[PDB]
Amino acid sequence: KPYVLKFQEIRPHSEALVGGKGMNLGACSNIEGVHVPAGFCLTTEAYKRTLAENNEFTQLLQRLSSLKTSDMDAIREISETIRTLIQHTQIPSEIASYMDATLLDVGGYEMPFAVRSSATAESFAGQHDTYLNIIGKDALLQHISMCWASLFTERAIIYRIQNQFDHRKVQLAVVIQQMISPEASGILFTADPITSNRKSLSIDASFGLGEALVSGLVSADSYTVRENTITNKIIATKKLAIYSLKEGGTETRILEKSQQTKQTLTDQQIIQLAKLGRKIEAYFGKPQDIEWCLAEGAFYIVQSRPIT
Repeated sequence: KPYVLKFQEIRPHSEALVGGKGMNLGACSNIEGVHVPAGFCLTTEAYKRTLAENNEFTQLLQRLSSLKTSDMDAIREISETIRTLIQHTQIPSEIASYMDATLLDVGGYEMPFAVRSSATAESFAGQHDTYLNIIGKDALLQHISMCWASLFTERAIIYRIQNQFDHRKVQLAVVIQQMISPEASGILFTADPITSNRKSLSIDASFGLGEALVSGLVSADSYTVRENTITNKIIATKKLAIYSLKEGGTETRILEKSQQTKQTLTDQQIIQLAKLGRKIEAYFGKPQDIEWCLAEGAFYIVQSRPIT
């Protein structure tokens, strides 16, 4: 029914409606805290109401399942067309208004948002778009539309025919977070990722935005924690780190290099983030994949997954 939901407010099964990522985030929102970046979660019924329930589009969609994997030179143009259509389609005022509603508490288009595609299927399908540091309403009405549009790239349209997913059922729910500015960023596996064994928690940790480490453009320390003790640290030479431009976009800075070799997290912050990553582990029961960041001395959970 709803178009937007606030993370704390949402309950299971919000997955049908808010996607896997939004599901996990809301779930995270609950322990408290375990603070989670403020935001909301635009629902699949925006996709449905916006593109769901349209006519150039639906027949276009139909034209597609008259497809094959081997009609190549066509689904290219065709893809371009669906895509342009998703772009050239306005988001109704009402949905647009409900955004402003919940958004004006946290609040306003004051802060810059992260716009993350949020899949239903809790690989190469286009349900992973992340878009950073988007400022103001008009601009995220645009990216919201770009996330939806990603679903109809040739690669995503290839991957869906290959695994016989059907497009008429493709829905995309967009998660919007207000981004805070990081002292540090990182990942945390609550399980040796190679051997699958639990008792060693692994943290990665750099300066600047989290996306830059996840996307692997940047170097990062590597601490290991085993029942409340630091069993290993690896301080990396962090030459680069990425930050968000007030004007907009992101910039890649070169670190002072005195701090290039500064241990990112304090041994005490390390044990701190350890418990946190393991408090979170408790609730899901199974082992997690925790993007995080460190603002003002607070640890926020940006995402949580499960492994594999």
